[PDB]
Amino acid sequence: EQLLKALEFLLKELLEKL
Repeated sequence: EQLLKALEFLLKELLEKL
């Protein structure tokens, strides 16, 4: 659903900073 896809994208962006 949209919420899951939003979370996946946001967490991916946060992970890229590690």
